[PDB]
Amino acid sequence: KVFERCELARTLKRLGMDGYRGISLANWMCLAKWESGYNTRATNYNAGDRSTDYGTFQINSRYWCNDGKTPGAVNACHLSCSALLQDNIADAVACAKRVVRDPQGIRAWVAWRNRCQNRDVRQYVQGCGV
Repeated sequence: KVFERCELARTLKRLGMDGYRGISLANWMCLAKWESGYNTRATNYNAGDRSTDYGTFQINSRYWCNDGKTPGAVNACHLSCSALLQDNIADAVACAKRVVRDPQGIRAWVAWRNRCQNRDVRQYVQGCGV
């Protein structure tokens, strides 16, 4: 599923993301835009290290979810990677909450650092009634 911006914004808000661990909803929206373009089916295999990023938030198979083919996988979210490719983003959201509970927080995502951090991200939530 490819979400429309405001549709995703209200969905995240209902899932308790606004201000989660100090992260504003606009930041979460900036991250999903750059990571997947709001597409829940998004997958990116990293040939250099044998891991794959899954879904909307492009969560990694080395530490967060299990796909059975990544060396040293940890499965911290205790989820099959398949769960992060569904139209229902409830699992991806619970897992993304778990990732940010680590020391680095939202900075765990380099893309956040490159395209969101210290930027005017108001536009991601503008007009969504959120």
